[PDB]
Amino acid sequence: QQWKVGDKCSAIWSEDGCIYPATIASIDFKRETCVVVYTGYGNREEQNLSDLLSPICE
Ligand SMILES: Cn1c2c(c(=N)c3c1CCC3)CCC2
Repeated sequence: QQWKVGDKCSAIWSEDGCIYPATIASIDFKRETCVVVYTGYGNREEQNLSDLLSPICE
């Protein structure tokens, strides 16, 4: 997938290694990272772009 800022996705939370819904807050194209915000949980963390999942994965 080609992701954009604001996209809904699912990501693997670094704390528990499980998949959750999130929104892309920003993308660093040089570093190939992004920051996601976990829906309903308020927190954010960086992900590798390559690691994001379809927003249907939950
Ligand atoms: C399940 N969970 C998740 C996140 C949390 N901050 C917290 C929980 C549990 C409490 C904090 C991020 C994505 C999933």
